Amino acid sequence: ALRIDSHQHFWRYRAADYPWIGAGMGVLARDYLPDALHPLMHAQALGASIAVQARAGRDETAFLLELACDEARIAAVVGWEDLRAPQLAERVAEWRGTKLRGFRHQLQDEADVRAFVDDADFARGVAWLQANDYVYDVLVFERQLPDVQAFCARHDAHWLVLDHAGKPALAEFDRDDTALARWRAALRELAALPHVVCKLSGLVTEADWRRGLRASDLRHIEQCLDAALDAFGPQRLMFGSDWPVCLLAASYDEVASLVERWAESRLSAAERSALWGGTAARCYALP
Ligand SMILES: [Zn+2]
Ligand SMILES: [Zn+2]
Ligand SMILES: [Zn+2]
Ligand SMILES: [Zn+2]
Repeated sequence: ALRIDSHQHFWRYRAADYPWIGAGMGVLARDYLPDALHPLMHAQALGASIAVQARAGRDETAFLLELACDEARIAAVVGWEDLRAPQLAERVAEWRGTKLRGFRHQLQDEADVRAFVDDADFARGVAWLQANDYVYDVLVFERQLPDVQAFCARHDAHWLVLDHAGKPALAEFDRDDTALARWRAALRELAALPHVVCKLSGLVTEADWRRGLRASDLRHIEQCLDAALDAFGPQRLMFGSDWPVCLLAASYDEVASLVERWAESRLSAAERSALWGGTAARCYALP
């Protein structure tokens, strides 16, 4: 039974190359490389991780695959390509033989997510990915979930992974008594598709981390974990740390422990084994 952190990032920091790292995120404005990640996974008895593109550009893919090439603690890479380019097939061929297992576009930052995913060229690209057993990670804000519903139903030839449980507006749960229900309804609509699975990661950072995580935030996160479990089922949940991004809000140990405590309560031993690497292993085709 593999134990896998299914979602983390690496980078040599350069401000202009990571526009999403902005004011007040000083902790991220430095290098994070596999050597810093190792002890963190060691403490959680995690054996290997999956490195996910942290910026747009083929060079990010090159970078991650270089880090990964001969490092056993990196089991796969989720890269970046322009999926709308007709040259997509020839460019991906450059990564043949490698640990590349999937792709991700930062849909959340698009101005018209729905127009973007429904685009005929992008659609053609995602269809090619699926025809070739590449996973596609879906990264959207909670409000954008209905915008990708038709896109996820359409692309059903291979696994789609919903990143960060679709980012519930955790900071709003006490101001907005519709926030949890709205997201749960959309989550359920996606989870009804058998080829879509869910990453349980990136939750601490949807809370109001600038003020500091509080006990109420942890309770809301458990409500989201419970809703994810109900909608997806225990065999379609995948742990990820979202390190180093999670450091805005919590330590790696804190991120794993809150999932661990929740899992000991809700899941059987075999289901925990799925959560902690079994599901990532089968969906990303890990050895
Ligand atoms: Zn070790
Ligand atoms: Zn190599
Ligand atoms: Zn296939
Ligand atoms: Zn991430």
